[PDB]
Amino acid sequence: YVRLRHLCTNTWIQSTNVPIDIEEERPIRLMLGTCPTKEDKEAFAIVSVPVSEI
Repeated sequence: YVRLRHLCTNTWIQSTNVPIDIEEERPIRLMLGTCPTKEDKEAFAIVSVPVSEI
């Protein structure tokens, strides 16, 4: 797990439920918002991609 903080703003990267694909009937992408607080609830971990995939 890891918490991403914008070094240029010192703001947490929170998982915002804002639907970016408003125009689409069934949006698939949810915008990631700026959380001023250090809410560790959002857990953005890193998973190794397959070498063949790369």
